[PDB]
Parts: sequence; structure tokens; C-alpha cells
Amino acid sequence: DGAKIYAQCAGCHQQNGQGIPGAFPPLAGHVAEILAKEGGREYLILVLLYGLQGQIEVKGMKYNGVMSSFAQLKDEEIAAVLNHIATAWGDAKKVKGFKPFTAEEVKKLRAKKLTPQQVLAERKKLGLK
Ligand code: HEC
Repeated sequence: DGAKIYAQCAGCHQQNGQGIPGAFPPLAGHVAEILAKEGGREYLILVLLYGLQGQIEVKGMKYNGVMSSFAQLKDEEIAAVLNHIATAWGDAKKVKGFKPFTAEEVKKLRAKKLTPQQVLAERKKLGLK
């Protein structure tokens, strides 16, 4: 299940999804922020398929690291871990009519490979600084 997959994330984003200041951005309380943007759920899938780099801000703090791709996960595994980070800390509560992540959403985005620099560009297109 998604919680089991999340073990592959926990080393960085931590068991409680609160991250490490300056090093690993929080997921708890921040996934909602992303989902709130038009294109936000697609962006979350792209991070997992293609990785991320570049300076970003989360809850007013700056991050400047690199996240690897997790494309070796299957479509259902990526769907499951994203549902985990969307629900485990209540972020989806904050979001009106959250539909759970599904395998075909991941499949569709795998069809167009992006670089981690292009993933950062997608993040910026969301209105996120
Ligand atoms: C440490 C080696 C990491 C592991 C394992 C995972 N992630 Fe990560 N992630 C990491 C960093 C350093 C960053 C920021 C990169 C930067 O440009 O500074 C991230 C980013 C994310 C994001 C995006 C958050 C945003 O505000 O844009 C998500 C949603 C994300 N990471 C989730 C995630 C998941 C679900 C992982 C396991 C499947 C995972 N990450 C692994 C570092 C590391």
C-alpha cells in the first residue's frame, strides 16, 4: 500500500511528512497547497516520475536541493504513495472534492518524459515561488 511505498520517501521527507528545514521540504500541510493550484496534481506526479531541482520556497523557507526520479515505481505505486502523502496528514481535507490519485493519471504523464529542470518550470507555472 501507499504507506509501505512511502518508506522509500521517509528518509528525507520523514515519517511524519514534516520534512527537514532547509534540506527536505515538508509534505504534511504543503501537499494541500500544491493541490490547490490548477495543475497541482499533475505536478506531484511529475515530481515522482522525473525528479526535481532548483531553488523553491515552502512555507516561507528556501530549499535548494535535488530529488531523484522514482520512475521505477509502477503507475499504481506512484498513485498509491501520492494518495498517502495527500491523506496521511490531512492535506486532502483542506481540498474540496479530492479525487484519489489513479494509475491512468500517472500513465498519461509517463508518455511525455521531462527533465528535473522542466519539472521546476512546471512548478513555477502553478504560481509557486
Ligand atoms: C531525499 C534523498 C529524498 C527522497 C528519498 C525523496 N525526496 Fe522528495 N524531495 C527531495 C528534495 C530535496 C526536494 C526539493 C528539491 C529542490 O528543488 O529543492 C523534494 C521535493 C519533493 C516534492 C515537491 C515539493 C514542492 O514544493 O515542490 C514532492 C511532492 C516530493 N518531494 C515527494 C516525495 C515522495 C512522495 C518521495 C518518495 C516516493 C520522495 N519525495 C523521495 C528529496 C527527497
